[PDB]
Amino acid sequence: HHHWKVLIADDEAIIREGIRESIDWNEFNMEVVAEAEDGEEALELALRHRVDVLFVDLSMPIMDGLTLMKYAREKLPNCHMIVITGYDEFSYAQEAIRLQVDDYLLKPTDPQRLREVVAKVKEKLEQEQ
Repeated sequence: HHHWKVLIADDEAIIREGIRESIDWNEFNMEVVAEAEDGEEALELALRHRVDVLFVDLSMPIMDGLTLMKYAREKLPNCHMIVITGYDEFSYAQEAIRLQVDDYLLKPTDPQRLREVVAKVKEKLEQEQ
């Protein structure tokens, strides 16, 4: 049909570049249409592109990751959300459980773990179309 749109939101470029360049997003019928460095730009880019998949760092400047996911679950109610967390605030991901998160991503990440998360999301995405 058409590629599912992915947004990567993270306050460190080295993580956003690492995630985008780690997968053949095309193999999963996906494409990265946007990267964002703060939660405000991310919310705007998520609505601008009507993304289907959001990688979200729990910690973003200006507007933080949790606030972005509350907005994302409201304004893109079918979107699939993957939480990005460093080791030093893994605890905080529990606050996102109520927003229906598909998986949780420790950063930095290796490609086959990533491949696992992305293949899961593609499963759910196919389940509904």
